[PDB]
Amino acid sequence: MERYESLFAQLKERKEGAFVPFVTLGDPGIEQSLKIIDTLIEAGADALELGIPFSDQNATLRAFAAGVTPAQCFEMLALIRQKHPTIPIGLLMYANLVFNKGIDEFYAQCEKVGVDSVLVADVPVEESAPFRQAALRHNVAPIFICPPNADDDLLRQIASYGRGYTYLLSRAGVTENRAALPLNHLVAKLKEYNAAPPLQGFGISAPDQVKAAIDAGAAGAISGSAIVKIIEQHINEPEKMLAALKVFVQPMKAATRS
Repeated sequence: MERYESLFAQLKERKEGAFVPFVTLGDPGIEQSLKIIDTLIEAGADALELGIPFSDQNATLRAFAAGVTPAQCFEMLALIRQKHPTIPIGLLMYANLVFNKGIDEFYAQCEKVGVDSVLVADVPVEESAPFRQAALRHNVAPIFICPPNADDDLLRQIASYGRGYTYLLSRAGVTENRAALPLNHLVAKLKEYNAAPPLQGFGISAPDQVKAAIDAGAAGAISGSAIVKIIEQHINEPEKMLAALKVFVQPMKAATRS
């Protein structure tokens, strides 16, 4: 019962970084989204970063209310867990949905469907207590974003608070008084303070970029835009969309090996 931990030990032993693709659950549809995720895994994904969309009695237009509901998202999440029992599953989201459902209740449902971690992107690390507590109470790993221009205090806070993995923001992600430092420095400090293994994210869409992150010491990499662009390119060709996704994922994953 430590999916990230188990995963990172297996990867390290094999001298490999982790490739973590990101997709928004339900895009472009529920059935196709599940197939997209299976193809990602079959192609070499070590863990998943899944976005959970949110936007809210009396209807108006089908296009207004349009969207996959949060209940449908957890349902999906449970099927994914059922088909792939050991793959680390992490959610990426904003707080409103968490606030909507209720803090404790939201993490309680993450634990029921087998979600391993949660990154509420818009929550400052200083105002994270209610989220951390809910996370640990339901055996979910609370995730924090480490900015590349973080001072030593923030690095320490993130190191003692995070579990599972630390989300390391690339230099391209910033923007502004303290300069954005090189990945190598941050990786070294995080290790120094015993932070959870770092996964780098933002702007990483090519094999050479993934290789550079792992050579700099990152435990892995995350990528989203390239997958979004592939979906849109074959939005009308579902099967062709899958083949094209497998073609993108293999080189990215290969680049994590040495």
